[PDB]
Amino acid sequence: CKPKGAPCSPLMYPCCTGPCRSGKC
Repeated sequence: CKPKGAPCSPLMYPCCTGPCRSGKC
Protein backbone atom coordinates (compact mmCIF):
# COMPACT_ATOMS: atom_id res chain seq x y z
CA CYS A 1 0.00 0.00 0.00
CA LYS A 2 1.21 3.49 -0.91
CA PRO A 3 2.55 5.40 2.13
CA LYS A 4 2.03 9.08 2.95
CA GLY A 5 3.68 11.50 0.54
CA ALA A 6 3.68 8.84 -2.17
CA PRO A 7 1.78 9.14 -5.50
CA CYS A 8 -1.59 7.38 -5.50
CA SER A 9 -3.91 6.47 -8.36
CA PRO A 10 -7.56 5.71 -7.42
CA LEU A 11 -7.23 3.09 -10.16
CA MET A 12 -3.79 1.50 -9.68
CA TYR A 13 -2.31 2.94 -6.46
CA PRO A 14 -4.76 2.89 -3.50
CA CYS A 15 -3.49 4.57 -0.33
CA CYS A 16 -3.00 2.36 2.73
CA THR A 17 -5.24 4.55 4.89
CA GLY A 18 -8.16 6.49 3.44
CA PRO A 19 -8.75 7.33 -0.25
CA CYS A 20 -6.16 8.89 -2.57
CA ARG A 21 -5.79 12.59 -1.78
CA SER A 22 -5.84 13.56 -5.46
CA GLY A 23 -2.36 12.48 -6.55
CA LYS A 24 -0.77 11.74 -3.18
CA CYS A 25 -1.52 9.96 0.09
